Amino acid sequence: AGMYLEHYLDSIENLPFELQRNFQLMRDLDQRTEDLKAEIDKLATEYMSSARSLSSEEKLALLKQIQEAYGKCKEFGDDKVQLAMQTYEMVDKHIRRLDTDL
Amino acid sequence: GMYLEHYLDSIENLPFELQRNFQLMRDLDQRTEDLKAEIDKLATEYMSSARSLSSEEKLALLKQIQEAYGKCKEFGDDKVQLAMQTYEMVDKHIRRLDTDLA
Repeated sequence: AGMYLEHYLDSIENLPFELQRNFQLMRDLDQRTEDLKAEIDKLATEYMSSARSLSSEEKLALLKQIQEAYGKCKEFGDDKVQLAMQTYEMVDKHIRRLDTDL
Repeated sequence: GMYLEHYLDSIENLPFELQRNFQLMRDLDQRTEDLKAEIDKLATEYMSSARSLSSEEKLALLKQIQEAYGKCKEFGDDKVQLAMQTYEMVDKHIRRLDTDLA
């Protein structure tokens, strides 16, 4: 399964093209975490904007927002890590080939 | 990590640890941005010369792309672990503060 695409992507001539492809997916995932991180930063600034006590409901509402943004950040991290692994493995396969050739 | 965990879970330490985690996150982002710039430069290099490249030259360049991606994935694990820790720490407070959960 995934056989034909794999054999096609196996040829080193295709490596720089697939790399560029993966670099774009990454840049896309990066834009999303940059956005979430902007949201967290605004939340942090709200939270930090005063030293006056917050009643438990007002603090709760902030924390849920902060948490939710972090939960989405973590998922995107999962996606970047996977993609990084996959790019790493692709390049590694060619490296092992050159090594045995050398 | 009992004593630190107790510290991380103390109510008064929440704002400090939250902001600290955010800065940890910013540092990690700086590291991956830098690496991605390196990777883009190497890939751009590879793409523009790969037809006339010897095995040695192709290896030296792919090895750098691989190394850079390897570091990126590990910085990626760091961000993931950091987002999860932040998520879980805030979650304790959310459960405590929510009249339903506490």
